[PDB]
Amino acid sequence: GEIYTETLQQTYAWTAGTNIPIKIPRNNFIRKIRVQLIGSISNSGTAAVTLPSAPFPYNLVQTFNLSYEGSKTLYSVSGTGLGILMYYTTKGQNPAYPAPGTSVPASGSVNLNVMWEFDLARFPATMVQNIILSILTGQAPSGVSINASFYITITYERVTAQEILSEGGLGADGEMPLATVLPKVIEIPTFNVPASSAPIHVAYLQPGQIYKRQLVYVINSTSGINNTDPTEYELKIVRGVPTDKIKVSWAALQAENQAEYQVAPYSGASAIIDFRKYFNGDLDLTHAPSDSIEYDLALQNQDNVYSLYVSYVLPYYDQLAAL
Repeated sequence: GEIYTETLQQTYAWTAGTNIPIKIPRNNFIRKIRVQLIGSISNSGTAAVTLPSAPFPYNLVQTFNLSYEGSKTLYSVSGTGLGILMYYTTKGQNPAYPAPGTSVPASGSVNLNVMWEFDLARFPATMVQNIILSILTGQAPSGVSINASFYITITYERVTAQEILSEGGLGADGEMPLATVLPKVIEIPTFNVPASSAPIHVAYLQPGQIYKRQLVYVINSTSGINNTDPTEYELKIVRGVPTDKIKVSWAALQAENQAEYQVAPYSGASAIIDFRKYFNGDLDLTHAPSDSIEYDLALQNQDNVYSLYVSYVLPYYDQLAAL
């Protein structure tokens, strides 16, 4: 149907360590939600303050949680992970002011403008209840104060009953359209991954979803996300005859991202795995067994690993299989 965008009148002030539940209006089907943290950062001290390195300013939001009907989760990601995903998907153009390392003059301030977007495919919002975007804010960088608010912008699509019938109608339970694709973007951490020259097991991909791409970044206790500890990435099938599906160096992966996203790496410790580039289409594990596919890393130092999965699920997967 007709696609249009509008910005909610109600804004939400940024305060440290605060969980901000935002109700999303169900005016029509929703294709996406945009969040912009806009305002300023001030320094009332006597010396100029150098703002922190990456993942600032994205870590000014600790976590984003998008859910409906109380228990159904569309997104569960940190402000950092979603921000890095924005960096790549926007060819590094995503608004992220001020840049890491920016200086805030004594008795001065700098402009703040950070953006994040949630792709909801074409969510049948008019058919569900209580869509809530929860923003758990992060902490203020040392030596400064944050003076800003979150602006919410929604992209809708007016989907008529006629279009729905034309696209197969509703699914068996009559809850949503048959052709519904539900995003399932979840960030999963893995702490204390030991240094290794050969890739070691980080985690298994859970079945029940279709994997499109995986964003992986690593944190070093000294240099944070600005490190070059990862050297190799491996996606291996462990169930049955052990078989690697992906075995690449971090540099080669980042080179692939460069071509794909037309932008240099967010840092030496971040990379994206577009599964369709290694499988015929996306990695569909809807009915796959558990603990069958793992992703492994070779790290120069023992670090904490973060994996943000850009996946989706078909609520009526089976029915659609008919064709």
